[PDB]
Amino acid sequence: KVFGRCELAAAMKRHGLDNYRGYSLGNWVCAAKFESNFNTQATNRNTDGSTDYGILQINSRWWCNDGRTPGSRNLCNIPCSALLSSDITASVNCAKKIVSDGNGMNAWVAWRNRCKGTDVQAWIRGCRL
Ligand code: PRO
Ligand SMILES: [Cl-]
Ligand SMILES: [Cl-]
Ligand SMILES: [Cl-]
Repeated sequence: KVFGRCELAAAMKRHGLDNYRGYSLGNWVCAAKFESNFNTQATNRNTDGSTDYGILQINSRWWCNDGRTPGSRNLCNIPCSALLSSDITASVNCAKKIVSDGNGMNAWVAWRNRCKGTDVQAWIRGCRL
């Protein structure tokens, strides 16, 4: 599913991401834009053989099981395919774990490089939230 901007903002808010670990909703929407272009089916192979899945490009080395990332963990206790669903619940639940891991949203390289310190409130402008 390719979410609309406000559509994703609303789903993220409903699932409790607005100000989760202190990060405003616009940060999460911005991260999703640059990680996946709001596409739940996005996948990207990493150099180490792991793969990133879903709207927030969650990695199989630590967070989900894809059956082809030797020595990996599955800290969110889910198949990586669950992160590609039109229902963002699994992605949100797992993202909450990631952002709590100590480095905040810096875990998302695209967020650090394209969102951090910018006017992220712009990402939810106009939305009926
Ligand atoms: O992420 C932000 O910018 C705001 C300020 C602290 C709580 N959320
Ligand atoms: Cl915001
Ligand atoms: Cl694996
Ligand atoms: Cl980047």
